Amino acid sequence: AAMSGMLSPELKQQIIGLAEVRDVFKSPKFGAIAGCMVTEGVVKRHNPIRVLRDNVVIYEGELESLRRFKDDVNEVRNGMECGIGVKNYNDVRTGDVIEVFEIIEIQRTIA
RNA sequence: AGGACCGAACCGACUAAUGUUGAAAAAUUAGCGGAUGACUUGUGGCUGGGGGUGAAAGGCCAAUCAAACCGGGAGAUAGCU
RNA sequence: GUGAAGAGGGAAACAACCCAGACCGCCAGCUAAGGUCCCAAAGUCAUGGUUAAGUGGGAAACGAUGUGGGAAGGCCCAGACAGCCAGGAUGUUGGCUUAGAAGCAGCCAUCAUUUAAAGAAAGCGUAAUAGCUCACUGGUCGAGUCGGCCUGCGCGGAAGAU
RNA sequence: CACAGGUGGUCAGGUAGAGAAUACCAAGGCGCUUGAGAGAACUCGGGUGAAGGAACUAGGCAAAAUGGUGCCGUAACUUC
RNA sequence: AAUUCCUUGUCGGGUAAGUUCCGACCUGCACGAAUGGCGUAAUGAUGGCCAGGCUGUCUCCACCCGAGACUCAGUGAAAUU
RNA sequence: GCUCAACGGAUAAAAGGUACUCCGGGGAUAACAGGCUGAUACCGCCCAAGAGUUCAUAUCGACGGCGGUGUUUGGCACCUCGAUGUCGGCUCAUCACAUCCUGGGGCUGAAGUAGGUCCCAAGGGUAUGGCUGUUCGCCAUUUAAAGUGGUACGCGAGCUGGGUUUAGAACGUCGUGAGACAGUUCGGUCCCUAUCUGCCGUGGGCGCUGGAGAACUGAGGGGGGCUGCUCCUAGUACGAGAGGACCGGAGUGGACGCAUCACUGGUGUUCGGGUUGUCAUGCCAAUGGCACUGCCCGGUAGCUAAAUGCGGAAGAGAUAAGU
RNA sequence: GACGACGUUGAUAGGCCGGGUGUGUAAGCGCAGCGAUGCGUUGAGCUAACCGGUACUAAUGAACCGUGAGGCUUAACCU
RNA sequence: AAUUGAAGAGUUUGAUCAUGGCUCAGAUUGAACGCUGGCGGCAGGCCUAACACAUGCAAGUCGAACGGUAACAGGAAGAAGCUUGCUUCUUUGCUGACGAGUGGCGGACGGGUGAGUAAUGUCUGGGAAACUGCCUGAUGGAGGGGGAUAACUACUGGAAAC
RNA sequence: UAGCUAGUAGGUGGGGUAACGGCUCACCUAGGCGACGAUCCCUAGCUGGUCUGAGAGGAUGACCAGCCACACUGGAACUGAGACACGGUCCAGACUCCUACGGGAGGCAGCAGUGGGGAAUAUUGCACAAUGGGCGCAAGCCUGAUGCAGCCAUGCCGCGUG
RNA sequence: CCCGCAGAAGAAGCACCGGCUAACUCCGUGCCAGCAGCCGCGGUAAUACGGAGGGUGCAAGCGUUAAUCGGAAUUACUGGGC
RNA sequence: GGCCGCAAGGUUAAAACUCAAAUGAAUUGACGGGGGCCCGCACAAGCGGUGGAGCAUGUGGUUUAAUUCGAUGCAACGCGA
RNA sequence: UCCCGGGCCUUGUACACACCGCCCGUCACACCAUGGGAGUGGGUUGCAAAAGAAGUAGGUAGCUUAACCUUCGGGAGGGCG
RNA sequence: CGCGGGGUGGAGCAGCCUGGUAGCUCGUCGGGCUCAUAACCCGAAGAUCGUCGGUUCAAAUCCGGCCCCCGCAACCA
RNA sequence: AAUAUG
Repeated sequence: AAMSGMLSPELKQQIIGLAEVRDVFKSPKFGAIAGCMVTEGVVKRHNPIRVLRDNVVIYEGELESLRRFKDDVNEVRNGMECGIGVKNYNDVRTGDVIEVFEIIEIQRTIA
């Protein structure tokens, strides 16, 4: 039992939401704000994201600020206009899609 | 000695309940603050409306005030009900 | 086009839907839409069929020997289809990047003998032999049998709060 | 309004008490202009309470509790 | 932080358990030196947090004493329609 | 001779705040809520590559599809702006079943115990705290289980006013400023005596066919329907072992409901006693008034819980899913 | 309102008599002490609504409302 | 005849002399560890946990204080299996002794420990206000009576202790 | 650590101890101790000696012997000449054992020995033959005091390994 | 304690050797691996490491470590400075 | 930590740890943008050049299959050659 | 007199791998011990209260009691509480 | 359509209303100073003066367009 | 006032 607990396995990396960004905006703090439109799922704040262009991943990271208008809501559903920005991401281009995914741990047993 | 301390009258009105066509168009009950001071109160006077006064809230100026009341312009105007 | 500015009849109720434009009066008749078992005025009318779900009387993808009708086809008294009595093999335990494989998640072709017929292949599935059953085939029984197409009406899918 | 409100000054008894507090009384003035019964709900204003003692709640709100004189004693901190 | 959006930041103390609180870090969205900065004894019907005591605030409400309600007699409203 | 560009040109010549506000109107037009719709959401299903040591469908499920429910996030502005008080809590519920537990059953990659998933089932039950105004959520510790929803995101002519759209003030930020923020921070009046409908109770009138007093048959309607742990069977079945039953029977609890005061207690200002201050009955003694019953100590009945008795069932009939 | 008991051929209520329960050694008097105070008399006095008895007082004889043989038709019995 | 004995070196600087610290040669220990290891004598041997303990033993002894037979060692008496010289088994405290009990004296010595205690302590040097078993010296009493008790019997409370 | 002391300092009277005394009370007086270190804090048994040193000193207090204190922790009394009692009594605390669950029993800082500490220190031995105690007239009994042996090179000293 | 029996038979290790400090060369390693009390050795001739030969000290003991004094006239009264 | 002070600070006064020296003075030599004295195309006073121009030669650099190796401030660069 | 190189004497010095020397501190990196540090968690101990086993000492109505006194009925004294 | 100030060499300027070979700084590449480097000193490279039309003897400087940068603007998930 | 530094 002591051994089984020791294990730390998370077996799920399922996407929480997938969104495409369009019409980039400029921000002083993060350097960029990429306007987005969520096509599927729900976008969340602290959940990690995977930025990819043409099926290959241009950049990776975890969201710092999710803001729509001046509301700055922590959650955005699908087919609702949304806004996004992140630190350490220099180049925003249209046509790419950002994939957000939640992280969960399955847990482990000994045998 | 003291805009000192506790505490009646006196002045002030923080909390709670009652009252909410009430007894009262802001009070009663049980608590509470100051209470020799920037204190309080009588009587009379002065400051008059785009003006007054204001330890300043746009409060107060006769049960009212982001401009009193009364009369007149006046049957203002109202593309509105 | 109707209402708005049109009442009336029907659609249970329901301006705008259907039928139809109210001059007034009558205790007449024939009709429109819509109906004809009763509530509620008129067929429990007549004739040929469908459904058995209360479908009708809300709801799809999709599923199913529900049932009605129709045009063709495969197999079959040299014995079909479904039962029952049997056989179920040899190259071959098949070479094999193989610990072990002798059919199987693996390997590859998928060829080749004996035979009425039996696949280097169908499986619940072993420590490996297997134990067992099936495709295929013999005997028994003796007349229909198998499942695609077109189409009527039904079935499940079908769970909401007074 | 015959209104639980407001309204300046003067007079200041006995006992207990520091006291014009407060209680009980003297002098004096009052029982407040609807009463009678019933003794349920429930509300208003009060008293008491087993055990637990803030678990209530936005919040110790409200209640409860502390409550006087003399002596002893009295911390952090300080502009002493 | 009366200032901090993300946010209940992260760390430590308190609690069985603390989005508040107390003490730090500093990534100060958006403190900053008389539109004053940071301390500060005393003081406050001041804001937030904690302990003791204390108790019908509560678990969970019971009884009792008054004034209404209730009945009878007299007088006799109201908003509304 | 006019970018009178707002271009059929109101002046030659004009920008703002109002939460200190005010007037006239509007559901012609927003916010709360209803309604329509169902994209979105939630839920169920169709195809099944693949995962599952083999094996699609024990349990999951790519790539895509088709519905349901009216339930979140939205759309529209149809009801109400000569007024429908908005978040939550408290109190009080009621219904739906896509069932959290208990009851029944299939499959299981179901040994047993304990689970997974799906069907049938709404009778009953379905936690108290810490922090935050919060619902929610996180955390602590319980419980057989701490269901998911409707009901104007139930419920203010019932309560709360902490959140949040007033009037004070301040910080941060924005503007030159008045001020502003869907950014915080402190403080900040919750009216209404019930005609009708409804319900909880309790009466009067009349009828039921001559009138009257009793006892009933029971159409119909309501209440109740919860469950742990322990022991025996049995340390038996099962299982390598650890561990550990079904079926059936016997005890004792938690919550809830009804009754009751006999006990154990509370109350007990109508009973007795102690005692502070004062006045009075001439005074002493002994009593009485008043001061929250003056303050206290005990306590008769009655009422009542924390107190002690009992209940939920068994059995019968027809069935759901299943066999 | 109703509902239950009883109204003199009477225990309905109040009182009364006894008992219980409650409080817990009254008042008076005597004794001891200077006095407060104690002690004996004495578990005394007093005691609501409770328990068991008792007509002592009050529930008097009457009126009021309510009636006087109870429809028609048919069937089965009976003169 | 008897507390008759005194060592230095290395290192600061390019080198030198002072000042000055550090380091080493000596002896010693209630020692340990590392490696090795023949015998003997004497002495030493939980310095930390004053941390806690199994088991045996570490204080008993007097019959010459006293009532006593509970043990086995005799002697005595009796009854028997018999070998004619003995054993065997019940009586008797007659005795060598002695369980338990009353009494006397010792359990205040011996042994252990170094927790406390910076002075009711210790060491040293004085003092006066005391007692002191057993052991000694000195001068006299040891007269005469009474009422209890353990042990042991009769019961009874205990699981054991009592 | 510069101020510390109410029985505190002294007296009188009473009680108290075997004995002087604030030893312990009543009353009276305001003194007592302290810079020559009171009080408080930290550490520690002291001494003959041990070790070192030429000496003076320094460090040290095993074994041996004297004195003191302590006996699981805390507190108190009894018996007795002597104990405010190591293996005695009671009470309380912690701990362990026995139990019929009502209640009892136990204290290695004695000798051996074990757990545990730590770098590390011992045989659950033999004998009362001796020496010194206890009791007794004595025999004699008891004596983990003592005398001996075992163990380890721990130290000192002698000898061998030619 | 004494007598007899058999036979060199049964019995020597440890530190250290750069100076202090008695006692040296070679080989290997090459600021590597290690030594060390102090000052210091080793980066390709190491008497300083490791091994070997030789040697010195000491002996059932030998070293290291810890402990106290001495040296330390460096708490100095004896017996020092400013 | 105590005392003193309005403050700044004073006063009394450690330990852990770390280094193997620190310091004093003196000597020789070097150096000084220390002083004196003194010499040399060292400067001054002159004359003619280099650095530019074209070429030669040596070097570095670059490049290359090799551009052999060595010389590098004066004291290497028509150097060894 | 000035620049460069050199000699002699004298002077200063923290240079003696000899001024191309030596050498200070912030800051950045790593390690070590230590101070302050909201408080937490122990030891020991002062002061002011609570508590009162066992035992001893005092005071005792009650219960009980072989030795001694007696008028034989009980005392004196003891113990238990 | 909407304000400011500027365009010169690699970068930033001066030369402007005062119209005749465009000079002044940092960089660039050399040289000098030093034992050497930093620093400093002597020097050379380096241009349609934004781009055009106007205008003039010759316009860098003269006007207006095209155009660009900055300024505040005004935007600012 | 001419210069660090190595």
